Amino acid sequence: SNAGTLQEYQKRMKKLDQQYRERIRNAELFLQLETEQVERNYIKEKKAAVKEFEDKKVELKENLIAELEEKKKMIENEKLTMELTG
Amino acid sequence: SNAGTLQEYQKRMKKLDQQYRERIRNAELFLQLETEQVERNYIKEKKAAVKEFEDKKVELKENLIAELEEKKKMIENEKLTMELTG
Repeated sequence: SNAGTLQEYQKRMKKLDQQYRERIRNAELFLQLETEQVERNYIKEKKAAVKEFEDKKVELKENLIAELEEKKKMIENEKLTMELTG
Repeated sequence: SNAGTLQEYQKRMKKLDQQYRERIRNAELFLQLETEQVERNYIKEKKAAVKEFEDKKVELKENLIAELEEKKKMIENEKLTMELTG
């Protein structure tokens, strides 16, 4: 009489529960995948930091080599200027 | 003669190293803060899942109460129809 109505209700309650448990499960999985992405980003940033360090060190050394050659020339010009101006 | 140039260079090399170490340190800290945010998001989602479950269960039960009252009325109408149509 009400048997079918009560039956539908219990079916639907069980589905709500299934959906709740699946939503919680998906949250747990999403947490793990998000955490992995955060870890990847960390690895990427450290690689970028090492590359920056290495690139800047190259630039500093190449600039030093050029500066030592330049100071040589300036020194020569100063010798000339001193010869010219007694 | 080159002493000051070499001095500046060593100063700058030390600063590059300081900046590299700080960049790595900041990455480690950022990892921890990002990880905490991922954890907050997980907690938030589970709360939202519990609320959804509870809200849907209320709705299902309130609908059942209304449906049982409605079936009552339909049943009465069917009794009348049967009396009228022999």
